[PDB]
Amino acid sequence: LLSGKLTPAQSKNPAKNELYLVEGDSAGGSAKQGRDRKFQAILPLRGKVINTAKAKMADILKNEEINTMIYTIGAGVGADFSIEDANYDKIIIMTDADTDGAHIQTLLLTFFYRYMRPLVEAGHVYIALPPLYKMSKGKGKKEEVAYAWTDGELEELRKQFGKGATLQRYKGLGEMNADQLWETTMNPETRTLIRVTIEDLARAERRVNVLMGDKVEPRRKWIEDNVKFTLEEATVFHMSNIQNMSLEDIMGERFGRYSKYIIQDRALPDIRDGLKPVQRRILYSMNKDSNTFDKSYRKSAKSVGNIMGNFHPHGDSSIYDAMVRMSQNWKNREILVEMHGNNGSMDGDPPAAMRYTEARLSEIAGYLLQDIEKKTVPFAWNFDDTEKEPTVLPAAFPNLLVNGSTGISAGYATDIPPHNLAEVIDAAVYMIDHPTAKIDKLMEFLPGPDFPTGAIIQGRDEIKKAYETGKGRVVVRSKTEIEKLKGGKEQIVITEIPYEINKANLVKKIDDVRVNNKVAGIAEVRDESDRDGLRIAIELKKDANTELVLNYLFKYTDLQINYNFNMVAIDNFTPRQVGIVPILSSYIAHRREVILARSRFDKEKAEKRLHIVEGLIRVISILDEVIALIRASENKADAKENLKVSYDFTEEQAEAIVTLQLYRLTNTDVVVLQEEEAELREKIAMLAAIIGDERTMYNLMKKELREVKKKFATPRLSSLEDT
Amino acid sequence: LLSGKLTPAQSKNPAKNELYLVEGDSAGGSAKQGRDRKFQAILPLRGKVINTAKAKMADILKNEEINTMIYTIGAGVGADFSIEDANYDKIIIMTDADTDGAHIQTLLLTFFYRYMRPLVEAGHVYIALPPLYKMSKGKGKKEEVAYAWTDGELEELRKQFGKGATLQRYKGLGEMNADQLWETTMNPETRTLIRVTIEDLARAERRVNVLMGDKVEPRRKWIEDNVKFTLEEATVFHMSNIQNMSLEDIMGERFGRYSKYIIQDRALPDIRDGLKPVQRRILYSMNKDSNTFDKSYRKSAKSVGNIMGNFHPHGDSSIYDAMVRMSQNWKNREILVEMHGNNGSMDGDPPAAMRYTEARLSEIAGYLLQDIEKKTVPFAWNFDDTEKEPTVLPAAFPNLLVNGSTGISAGYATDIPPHNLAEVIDAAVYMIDHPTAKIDKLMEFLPGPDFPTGAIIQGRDEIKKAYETGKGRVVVRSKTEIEKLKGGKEQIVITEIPYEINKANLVKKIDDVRVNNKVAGIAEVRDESDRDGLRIAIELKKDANTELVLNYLFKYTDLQINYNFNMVAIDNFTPRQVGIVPILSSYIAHRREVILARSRFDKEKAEKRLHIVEGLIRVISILDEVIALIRASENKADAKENLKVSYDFTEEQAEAIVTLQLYRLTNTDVVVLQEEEAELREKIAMLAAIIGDERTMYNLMKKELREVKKKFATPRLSSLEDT
DNA sequence: TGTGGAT
DNA sequence: GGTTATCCACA
DNA sequence: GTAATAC
DNA sequence: AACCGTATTAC
Ligand SMILES: Nc1nc(-n2cc(C(=O)O)c(=O)c3cc(F)c(N4CC(O)C4)c(Cl)c32)c(F)cc1F
Ligand SMILES: Nc1nc(-n2cc(C(=O)O)c(=O)c3cc(F)c(N4CC(O)C4)c(Cl)c32)c(F)cc1F
Ligand SMILES: [Cl-]
Ligand SMILES: [Cl-]
Ligand SMILES: [K+]
Ligand SMILES: [K+]
Ligand SMILES: [K+]
Ligand SMILES: [K+]
Ligand SMILES: [K+]
Ligand SMILES: [K+]
Ligand SMILES: [K+]
Ligand SMILES: [K+]
Ligand SMILES: [Mg+2]
Ligand SMILES: [Mg+2]
Ligand SMILES: [Mg+2]
Ligand SMILES: [Mg+2]
Repeated sequence: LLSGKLTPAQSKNPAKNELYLVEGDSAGGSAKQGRDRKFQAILPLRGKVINTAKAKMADILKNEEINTMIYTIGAGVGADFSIEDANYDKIIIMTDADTDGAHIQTLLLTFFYRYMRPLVEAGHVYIALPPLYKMSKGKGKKEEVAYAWTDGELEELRKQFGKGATLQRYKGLGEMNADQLWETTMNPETRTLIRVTIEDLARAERRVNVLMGDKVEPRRKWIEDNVKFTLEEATVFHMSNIQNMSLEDIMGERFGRYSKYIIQDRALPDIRDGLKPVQRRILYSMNKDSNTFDKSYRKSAKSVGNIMGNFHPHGDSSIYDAMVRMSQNWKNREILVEMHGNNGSMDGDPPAAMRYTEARLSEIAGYLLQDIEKKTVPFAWNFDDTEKEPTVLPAAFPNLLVNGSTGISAGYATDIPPHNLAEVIDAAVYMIDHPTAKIDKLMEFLPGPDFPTGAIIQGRDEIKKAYETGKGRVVVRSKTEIEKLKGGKEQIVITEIPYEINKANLVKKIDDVRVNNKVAGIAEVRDESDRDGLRIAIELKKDANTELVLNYLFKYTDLQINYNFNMVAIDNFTPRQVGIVPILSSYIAHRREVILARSRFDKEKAEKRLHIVEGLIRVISILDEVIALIRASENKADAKENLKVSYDFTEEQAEAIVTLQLYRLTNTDVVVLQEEEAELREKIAMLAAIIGDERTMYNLMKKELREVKKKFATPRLSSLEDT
Repeated sequence: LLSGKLTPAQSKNPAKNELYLVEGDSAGGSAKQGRDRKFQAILPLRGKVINTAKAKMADILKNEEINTMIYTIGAGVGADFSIEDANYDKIIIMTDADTDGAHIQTLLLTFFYRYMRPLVEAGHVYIALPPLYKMSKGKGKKEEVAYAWTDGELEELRKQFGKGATLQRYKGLGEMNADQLWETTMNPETRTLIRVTIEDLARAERRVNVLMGDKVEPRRKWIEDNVKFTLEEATVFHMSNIQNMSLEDIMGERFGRYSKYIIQDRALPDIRDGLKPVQRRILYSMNKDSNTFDKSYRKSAKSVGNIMGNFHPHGDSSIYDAMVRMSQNWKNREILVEMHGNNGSMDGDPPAAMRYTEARLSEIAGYLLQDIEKKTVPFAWNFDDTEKEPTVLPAAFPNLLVNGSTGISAGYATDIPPHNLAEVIDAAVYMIDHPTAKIDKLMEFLPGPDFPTGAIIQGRDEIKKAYETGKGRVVVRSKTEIEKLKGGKEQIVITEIPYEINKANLVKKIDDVRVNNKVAGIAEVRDESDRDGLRIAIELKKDANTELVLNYLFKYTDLQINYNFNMVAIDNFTPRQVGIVPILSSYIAHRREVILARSRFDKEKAEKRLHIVEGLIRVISILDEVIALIRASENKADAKENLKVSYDFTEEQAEAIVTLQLYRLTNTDVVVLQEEEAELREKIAMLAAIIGDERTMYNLMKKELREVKKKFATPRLSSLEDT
């Protein structure tokens, strides 16, 4: 039992019986509770189903998921498939109406297309369509509720019953009671299915192969040609009852949805702040709840739950793991999260679960969020429109290069290594002064990656290649040294190992060399590392060739590796392969937007204030007259009107005056107000200049970047060699 | 298979090596990272370890946990045990410094006492002792590393720089980095151990048996005699270095701590609101965050995380399960939580995890929390003194009987069944009017339990026994009926089953009767239930004695069971076996406290306001003088002083006047103020009367209880017979 | 054997 | 997301 | 055969 | 709390 368990129908009836294939055991539960057991069976699917186009045939029939699905249908597969031996008249695929749901449908259809074709062409495979929306009228036991799949139906409901009704946007099947699920999706009389058909065998074949086959480039090409990254889509105005659709159209619509989503909004970083959406949300949410470096740590489970509740509609598993990674300093050059407890190690042993650990933002993460409160960055509504979230962070340092990013999307992947903050900033500052700067010059400031794990990087020519094209291959090699021993014996001591390499497996792989005697002369392998340093010790036998051994180990173990740059990121909504120049130029452009926006915000504040202060200065000279005036008025409105009519204060000033507390009349110091007036006028001038002159703005940009480097700069860790 | 895995020391050295036995794999991780691997081994323990006194040797060595612990020490067990074959000189037990930690230590010591005695008396078992406190990582720029085990040591640390920098209270090992853990508790040079010794074999034997043996009554007696339920404790001035302690004293100190905690603060309900701490926290936290019945549902994971982060220092597993239970209407007579999604069923299939579901408080749960904002109920500080939490809820209905409670503590257990709200309130109302009311009379209003699952309760005489003494045994029997069929055949149709019985297992157990043919004449068993009703059908064969079958099924399946009342609850911090009379009288006494407290609160508001209004009325008559006065003052303080000195306003009035907005000086309408003054005086009179006359107060109490009954009353579900 | 808050 | 253990009391 | 967000 | 599967890309 690696596969979900079948809950059968009460009877045997191939004419009528239906097999529901449900996304996840939990919804499988609800389905089992909500069904009509006389003729409806339930088989839950455990997450993502094997790609039957990519994988072998051997392996496909080692997949318990598949075998229990074959068995259950009771008609074998492929070669011998007999439709008259089927146990159900209908196979209904029921997933969340979200992207990952779309992906599962895709994966299943390419199973049935490739191994149970007669079933598909006989019109016996369907997609169940859960509702997207629920409208609720009153409260308590006077609730009242209806459902809607399109935006047009939803608009029709706003009349039907409105005048204070509210709306739930379903994010999955997991938010539905079994009776809700029956009424909308499982009841023959009221459900809405789509019947999958094959209109053209040729077009369907080609369509399945391009989207699901092991060849990446056709699929990428397809994505570039079909998905509009820049735009929105509009949902299929579903027809109540059955609706036919071609396998071709389904596969295209579904895979398109999924591709786009996991490109834009999962696996690939934004070119400006170098964050994936999950990471952005972790930081924003934590920041918003004041979980910052200067304040107490806060239980990880709390942070995670708020992230999941307010921003990120996905498993806690994913969120926590991401948050953990941001805290591991052997993975990030500048950690964005501090976390008390067991957050793993280089040995790759599992971190404590969120119930154990506690966490806060690091100091430098502060700087990613700097000036977010000042309308510096575009915000969007979250999934249930309760709350706005940033689409990108201000990013007062260029985090994409500094911490890098690895990911795997559809049609694209990324591997950007980390860099030294100070070097990166030196580069950015040069580029601010020299927009057309080329790679050779930039590489005087930014010579290459700087891994948190240190070690030796070799391959100047390929570093340059990578910085030009986004791709290159470099060599990363462990830092070693020899120690003499009693007996006329040596030992090799490793003190730094290559990025992304699991220490405990490295040590094991090395000891396999000894055990199998692949190279002569290894006495014993011992991991001697501790909380104060990395130290692997390879004790050699008496007079064995130290250099023969060390060379063998570099060659045939991960004591030395190749790192491959594949620098891909999201620029204007679309994925893009990019070198240093696009990266740095995008960052600069972004900081420009931030600073301008910041300065417009701060200037409006100072303006509004100065206008008040100008009025208060006047008031003082006529204080008694103003009191008499207010006293002689009828009410708040009347008083303001008289202040305007009689002394030409503005509405804004009049409001300020009239809302002053009585005790203010004691303090009547004009010069302190005049000093404030002065400093405001100065402040507005500085800010106006920035808005009004690109050079002034860019000089500020550079000033701030240097302040950051000054504060956070650290020595390089990885040494660079040329060959 | 099932037990934690040993991470060994680099070398073999029985003279020096140490085996750390660690509470949980996660802390096992930290320990493994923090240790000095040359001589320190690590074996994690997975939660609670088998009680080697209660369970009998055989099952004890089918316990993988124990076998891998025997194996690891390498000296066999029992009478074989050879100390010179041990692999370590020291066996160090390292748990959280919390109650469940204490419990683990207990369980382990009774293993080593009973099966490895020479090891204990050779002074080779130890307890690890992690710190309770830390003087802030958020204390400027850190450089603080300051830890403390007692309150006295903590007071000594308060004389460190930053004159008011902060304190972390460690709740477990999970909040410590591996280097923190080394420095405080694993490093020979700086750790503080307790060395376990046997000072008196006889006293130790007796002490272990009473606390750990299968006999409950000696243990209860021990608890009654030793645990001070109404007191605080005080820790040992621990000695830097080793400190010796007798097995006897350790077992007593540790088990005492655990017993007390799981009696008062885990498994047993409070007699007034009928809640366990976890349940109270769920409701308080959810209410505080406005997650109420009239507002939209909110992701379960979010709720849980906030509960865990602010109030309840225990696993999410426990919290969520408790929250789920509060939503299942076949477990609670009046559900306190509404939950969208798969929250289980009577078939006992597993609920969806908190990442799937969403939830809010039910309408009636509102009434448990009613007037919490009004200082009606004692609050305590939470574990990290950031926030106060209620020790009991106001409880505007008598939830203990209405929903009941089942639990298992140490020395005590509880089983209180649910009751019909209307009946319960009728009883309470009678008792308000008739304090000395006896059971016979009360049972005219409250005749017995009312299970949410319905069915038939038999045994009036035992119900009465239970209502007098707190114990009784009743019979709960499924609701059945016969249906005639075609071939001169009958079938038994069950429509309601007994409380706490899993339907799907019942159906299975019944079908096993058929399959094994234990009794003749069963044709087929069919669960025909659906989301609209429960319906099991037992089709009988032609001429089989349907009464012989039905009787066999009542006897030998859970189609009929015995329910045992064991009504135990917490009254003045101590556990107490109680009938209806203590229960109802405690509730009434509680509502009295609430209403008095409520009325004192509301009256203080009205008082403070009336005093303000009296002052404002005066001001108007002397408005010009008051302005001149303020104008002639120096500052806010000075103005108030002059208002007091010159016009005998109070501080409270003076503050109000001086903080008025200028536009208030328009108004000279005394009438509207006078009407408010009038209403306030009236309101205070009503409230004063309640505080000042028991009768008035109790009539209110009764009024409110009737309002509640009127609103929430539901027909009885369980029918009552006498057997 | 199995209830429900705990590890 | 299911599977697998223990504690505790009481029939 | 492995990285990291997802189911 | 560990153990167990999958998708997606590029060496
Ligand atoms: N039943 C279902 N489980 C999963 N699922 C979720 C995991 C997670 O949230 O981190 C996970 O780590 C995980 C590991 C597994 F090994 C795994 N396996 C299927 C078993 O046969 C092995 C599955 Cl399935 C896993 C799912 F995403 C959806 C499910 F319905
Ligand atoms: N490794 C550890 N696990 C647990 N633990 C925790 C559970 C929970 O928080 O809900 C749980 O449901 C659970 C079930 C188990 F079956 C179980 N088993 C021990 C295995 O051999 C089977 C264990 Cl251990 C369990 C622990 F509380 C502490 C741990 F270190
Ligand atoms: Cl087609
Ligand atoms: Cl002793
Ligand atoms: K068949
Ligand atoms: K850590
Ligand atoms: K190599
Ligand atoms: K003011
Ligand atoms: K539900
Ligand atoms: K029975
Ligand atoms: K005012
Ligand atoms: K007026
Ligand atoms: Mg989903
Ligand atoms: Mg996982
Ligand atoms: Mg603990
Ligand atoms: Mg569990």
